[PDB]
Amino acid sequence: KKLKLALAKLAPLWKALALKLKKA
Repeated sequence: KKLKLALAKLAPLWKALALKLKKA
């Protein structure tokens, strides 16, 4: 919990790269 979910909060990096991963 207090090391990963507290890192970048919503982890924007894993949301931006997930955009393409969600497509192709």
